Amino acid sequence: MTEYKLVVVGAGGVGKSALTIQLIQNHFVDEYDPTIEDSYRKQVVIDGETCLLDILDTAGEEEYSAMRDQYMRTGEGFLCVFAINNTKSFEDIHHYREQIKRVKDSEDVPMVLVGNKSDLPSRTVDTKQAQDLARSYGIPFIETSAKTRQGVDDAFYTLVREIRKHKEK
Ligand SMILES: Nc1nc2c(ncn2[C@@H]2O[C@H](COP(=O)(O)OP(=O)(O)CP(=O)(O)O)[C@@H](O)[C@H]2O)c(=O)[nH]1
Ligand SMILES: [Mg+2]
Repeated sequence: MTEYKLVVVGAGGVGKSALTIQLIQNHFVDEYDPTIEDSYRKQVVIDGETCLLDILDTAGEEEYSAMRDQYMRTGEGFLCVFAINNTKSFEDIHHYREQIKRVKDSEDVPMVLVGNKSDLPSRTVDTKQAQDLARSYGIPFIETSAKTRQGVDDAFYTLVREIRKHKEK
């Protein structure tokens, strides 16, 4: 009944779609399918409010288009996703944050840093590295596994709460 527009961004391969599908389907999509839907709706009660989440699951490597920016500009909050076994994707968070600041023309956009694939061994990005980056940005850091669902609902609900901290809903 209250709509929240959420946008999921991050490098190609970090699990943006798998995260969204876990929230939507309670299932782990184990293969890469480039034709998967990118626009989802999820109705859930968060702190006693009935929330209709309108989720845009973006393409990580899509190049500039006015249309791409226009779709992102509708977002009220952003999940910025890297994978904990993908150092480049972690470093690339700088690019996605700058992109969001530009598209929204704002330094205070609701945002959660998400470190996905926590089910995997020998991670290459330590939790303390991610905590430090999120601290530098003034945003929460949440670790997730789209495979097990660990942290997935936390990431989306925390983003909803970050939006409420920024604007009346
Ligand atoms: N072990 C594990 N694998 C995952 C996890 N999340 C996604 N993957 C796997 O990573 C690969 C890429 O997942 P996908 O969700 O398509 O990534 P994406 O970020 O949406 C790719 P694009 O930006 O091109 O749309 C898939 O093989 C998928 O199953 C995870 O939490 N754990
Ligand atoms: Mg995807």
